[PDB]
Amino acid sequence: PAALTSALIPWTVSAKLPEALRGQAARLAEFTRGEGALRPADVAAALTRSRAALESRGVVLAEDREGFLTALDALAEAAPAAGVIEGGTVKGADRTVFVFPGQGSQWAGMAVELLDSSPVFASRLAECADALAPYVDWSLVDVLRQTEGAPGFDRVDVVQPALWAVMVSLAEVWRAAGVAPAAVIGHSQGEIAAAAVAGALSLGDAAKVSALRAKALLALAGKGGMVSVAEAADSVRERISAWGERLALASVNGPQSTVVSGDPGALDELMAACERDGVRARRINVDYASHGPQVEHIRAEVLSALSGIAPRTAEVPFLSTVTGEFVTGTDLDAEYWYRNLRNTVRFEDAVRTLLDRGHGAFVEASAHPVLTVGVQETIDAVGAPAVTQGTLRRDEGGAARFLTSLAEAWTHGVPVDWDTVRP
Repeated sequence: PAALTSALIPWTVSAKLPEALRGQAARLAEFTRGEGALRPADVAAALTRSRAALESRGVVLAEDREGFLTALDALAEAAPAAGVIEGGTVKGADRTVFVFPGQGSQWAGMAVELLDSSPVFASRLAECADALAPYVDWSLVDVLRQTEGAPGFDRVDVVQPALWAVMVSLAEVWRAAGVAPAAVIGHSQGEIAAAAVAGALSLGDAAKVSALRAKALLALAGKGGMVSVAEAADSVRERISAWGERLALASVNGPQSTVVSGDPGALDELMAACERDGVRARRINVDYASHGPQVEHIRAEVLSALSGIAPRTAEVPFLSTVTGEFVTGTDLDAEYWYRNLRNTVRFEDAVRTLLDRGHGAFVEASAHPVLTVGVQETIDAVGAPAVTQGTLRRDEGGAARFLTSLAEAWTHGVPVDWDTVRP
């Protein structure tokens, strides 16, 4: 099965330097100008295969001759345009980290266009739907589409497993396209998708954790919230200390980027306090306070719902944002999944760990990028040569956006296999 199948076709070029790259673009443009009956699949073939690509890289995506012309002329002039991607390779980019976020990446119609342009997506997502089916009464594809008849994303027991299934399925497209993860990292619920991709849970077990943990959370909905605070974790911890159990440090996403959870009234006064200090604080659109004391109320339920899972050794390294260490995978039992919900998400710490181990590329396997800013903030503060990128975006959930994500990656030295993308 193809990773993607699209009318948008990629042509790849590379050189030893930017300036020579731009020359290759012009040569290619000269060739297409005189071509006439151009066969763009033939050209793409010819550009890739055996040839090993150089450090400075470019991709143009287009459906026809005229589209290739517009894109190549822009590439050759360093002008920016749709379907033009350019970049240079990054040390350690082939040790690519997959990132699985939590909440916030959903949108009506997310990835549903891919169903048609990706056999690998469609079949992994159908497996996710089978895995979920003992646990849920709604239809996965109908919820993704938000068809009349399906429940909405305003239910935590709907949105969380739908996102789980999307992220598990997007990751497998990256894999089918030749991008094997060197490690996975997850953010809250995202760890559940990460565990499934890494092989530390079966798909059935990961679906159960996703669905049944989300149901337990129903008891917290409407009783709390979260706010982002653009302040370092240490300062935030000191600041919220005054409120006690009414607030909690829910996530540390970057050196100046944290999320605080807790009771609605406490969150209002936290924001006012931040504002007083010139610190940007913003209310996130969720109505539960996870990663804090409220979660104690569903502990026994979570522990009991998930007593039967069978975690097992992970085939892809899994760096816990709960413990801040790589795990074997056999430790991802009910108590782990409770801890994940109860405790601070140490996202920045994990990223720093991976950066120090020389990983050069981070890929968010999501429907919309929500952690790409926080990865970039930690990359910048460390000064590492590494890149971060997403997969899809809101209102762009098909092969067009995915191909352009693969292109960005490839330009940075992520080892995309262009054969896997078919006309």
